[PDB]
Formats: sequence, C-alpha cells, structure tokens
Amino acid sequence: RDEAGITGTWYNQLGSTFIVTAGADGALTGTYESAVGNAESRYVLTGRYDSAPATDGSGTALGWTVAWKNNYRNAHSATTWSGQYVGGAEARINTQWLLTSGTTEANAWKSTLVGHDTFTKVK
Amino acid sequence: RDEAGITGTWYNQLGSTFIVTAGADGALTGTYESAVGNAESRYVLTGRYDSAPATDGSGTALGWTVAWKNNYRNAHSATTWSGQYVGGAEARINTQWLLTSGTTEANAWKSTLVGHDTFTKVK
Amino acid sequence: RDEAGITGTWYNQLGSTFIVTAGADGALTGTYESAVGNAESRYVLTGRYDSAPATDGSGTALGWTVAWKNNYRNAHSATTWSGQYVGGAEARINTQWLLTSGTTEANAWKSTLVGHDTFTKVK
Amino acid sequence: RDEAGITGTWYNQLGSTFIVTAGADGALTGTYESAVGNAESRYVLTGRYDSAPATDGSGTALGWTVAWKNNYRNAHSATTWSGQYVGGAEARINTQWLLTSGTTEANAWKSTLVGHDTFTKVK
Ligand SMILES: [Cu+2]
Ligand SMILES: [Cu+2]
Ligand SMILES: [Cu+2]
Ligand SMILES: [Cu+2]
Repeated sequence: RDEAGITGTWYNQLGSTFIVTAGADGALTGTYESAVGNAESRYVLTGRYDSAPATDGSGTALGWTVAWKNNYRNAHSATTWSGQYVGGAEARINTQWLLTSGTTEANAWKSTLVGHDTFTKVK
Repeated sequence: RDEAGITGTWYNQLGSTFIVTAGADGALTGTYESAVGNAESRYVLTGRYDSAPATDGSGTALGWTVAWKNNYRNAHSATTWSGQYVGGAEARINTQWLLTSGTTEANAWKSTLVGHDTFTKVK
Repeated sequence: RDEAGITGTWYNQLGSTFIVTAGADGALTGTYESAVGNAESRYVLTGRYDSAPATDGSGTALGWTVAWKNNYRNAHSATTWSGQYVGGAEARINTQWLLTSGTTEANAWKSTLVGHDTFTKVK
Repeated sequence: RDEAGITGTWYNQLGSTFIVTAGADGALTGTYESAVGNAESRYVLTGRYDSAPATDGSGTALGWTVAWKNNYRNAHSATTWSGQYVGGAEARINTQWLLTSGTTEANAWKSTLVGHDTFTKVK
C-alpha cells in the first residue's frame, strides 16, 4: 500500500495541479485544476486505486474522473485518467486520458480527445 | 439534468452490468460486474457527470473508474470509461475506456488496453 | 491468407467508403472517402496486414493511414485505423482510430481524436 | 514541406529505430525495428504525411503502420502511429499508437494496446 505515497499534491507537464487523498479501501478523492483548456479554478475529482499492489516491482494501477463543471464554468465534458503510480525518489503517476464532450449524435465521431500526462511531486 | 435518466442498472455488449446512482451535485457511485476478464462478482465504482448539460440536443458527458480489487480477486488494474449519456426511448451510454495494469518500468509500454462499450437499459 | 477476403470496397457506420487492394506481401493500398468532417472526394491510403494469420479462429491484424490532403482540401490532419479482419458470411473489419491534427506546441494537448469504426461489405 | 525534415533515421524513448523516406506527394515508406516486444530485425512500414502544412507554427500531421511479420517472426499484430512532426533544432515526431492483435471474437475486448512514442534524430 501506497496510500501515503499517492496522497498529496501532484503536478503535470502542462502545469496542472492534482490534489488527492487515497483511502485505505481504494478510494481517491480531491480536486484538479487545469492549466489549459475551458477551465478555471478547482474541480471535483473521484477515482479508485489498487490498495494491495503486486510486490514484484510493478506499479500501482489507478484512475480518476473530472467532470468540467464547477461554480465558474461548464465545459460540458469529462476527462478520465488511467495509469499507474511508481514510487521512489522520483515518484510519478504515468497516465493516458480520454476527454469526452457532450455532442449531438451527428457529431459523436469527434467527441473524444486522447492524450497522456505524467505527474510528479515537484514543479 | 439527467440524474433520474442515468441512475439505475445498465448492461453492455459483453453482458457486463453497471449499477449507478447519480447525485444532484455530479457524483456517480455504484458497482460494476464484468462478464469477461480477471473478475468476479461486484467491484466499487466512482465517477462524475455534467449535472447541467447543454439543451441543444447534445449528450451528457460522464466518466467512471473501477479498480479491479474486491474480496475475491485482485487483477492489479484499473479501467476508466469516458463517454456520454444519450436519453430517450432507447437511452444509451456510449463510452471509450482505458484499462491500465500495474507493470514494471520495462513493461510499461504494454500496460494499457483501449476499447469501447455501449450500455443500454435492456438485455 | 486473406488477400482475397480484404481486397474490395468496404463501408462503415458513418457511411464512409474504403476501397483497398491487399498485396501478397502484406501491403494495403487504395482510397478513402469520408462521409463526415473536413473532407471531400477520395484520399490516398496505405497500410499493412498480416499475410499469414493464425489458423485458430483469430482475426487478421491490419492498419492503414490517410493524410487529409487531396486536390480539393487540406485538413492538416491524419487518421490511422488499427484493427482486425474477421472473415465469413458477415465479414467485418473492426477498428479503433487516432486522428491527429497539426497544432502549435501550446495546443498539442488537444491535437488527437480517438474513435472506433466497423466496416462491412454491404450498405 | 517537410519532405527533407522527415526523411532519415529516428529513434524513440524505448530505443527503437524508425528509418523513413518522405515522398513529394505525401508518401512515407521505410523500415521499423522495435527494441521491445515480440519482434526482431526490420519490418516494412508505410504511411502518409501532410505535404503542405499550415505556415502558422503548427506541426505536420502524419501516420504510419507496421504489421509485425517479417522473415524471422510473426506476432499476428499491427501498430499504427498517429502524430505530428515538429521541426527545428530539436526536431521531433510526437505520436500516439494503437497495437491490435488478431484474436477470437471472445477475446476481441483485449485486442488493442495504446501508448505514446516520441522520436528524435539523436540517441
Ligand atoms: Cu461567482
Ligand atoms: Cu471469501
Ligand atoms: Cu479543382
Ligand atoms: Cu532465416
């Protein structure tokens, strides 16, 4: 268990800030603030992580969601990040994400962006 | 708001079952049971949805996570689904997902599966 | 070998038309015409397929690319489809695709769409 | 046009080697050698690029395919890379890829890996 390793404040290559608490039972709760896009201030996030990972050197699988509505803005979209926590001197969360926008059915083909974010504890 | 449209039991093309409650504030909570893979019985899920969607005919953006640990099994992996709810006689949730396994750093290149699930209220 | 099974005209769920020739050596060459997006008329495609698939009932892995420039339009983008051919009465090509647009480095995070197309020999 | 900027030998973060020729007309032809996976020696690749990119500082969209069959091995799979070329002192190709394996229909849900490769002209 990486409850203590995951809990805290993380930053990605875009300058976004992810603040998370890891529960003993697998929960992830916190706030996300994007440095880019149709976003301002903090948004709620929730997710899950493997609270009993393999002990063979593998990372810890996890994921979370942000719906891009808060008191300031509504971007009618949601991002999910799916990835793994890798602990140690230079801890990281390595993720791939899917960002779906609400669309009409005629536009659904162009609804979903894909990308990759790497989070560190410094910067 | 689609709190009432989303809340309930959904089934995908693989025969998996998704049971969700939508909160007024954007939360999604419930259980997932996969018909395939290294899985048995129910697993916790959490996620978020846009609680004030566009009124122009667009769908409602949402996402959720399952970490594949429960009292029965641990598949050292997490799936995130990112998609949209489309209401009406034949309501659907149309998703794309990312399934990340915990790996060593040598294996990280092969850590993540991608696919697509369509959920309906019947079958 | 599925050289004869793959070669010919295919249609997807959007009404796009894919015309391909499969070479003995693994090549795929042809034209694509999209029913959606910043596209008109035919565009060049090239790709590769497994010319000696497994004989255990598995599908035949393949992929191809279209750059969205022709004599009519330039959408400064490219799509790659990665998938498998499944032969038999109701033959199909089942794909997932990635559509990357040229962007500035500030915009690179929003450069790439993801989706899924299923091609059949009728419709 | 980036025919001269793209043509040549590129290396990714895994130590794989991509050797490509860019044609005046949008073609990409060459060989790929993976440092990882069920692969040995060189494999054929083909693809396409935007031969008349935007002049506003944007990158050049491109993609290519490798089917993992050569005279040595057959991994019954294909990878497609979709991305953009960014020119200048530290030129790069920034990609996302989809790796589909031939599967039975029961296994199709687990057929496709997703990841991201960054190619440079040194290392
Ligand atoms: Cu206010
Ligand atoms: Cu028990
Ligand atoms: Cu003309
Ligand atoms: Cu030999």
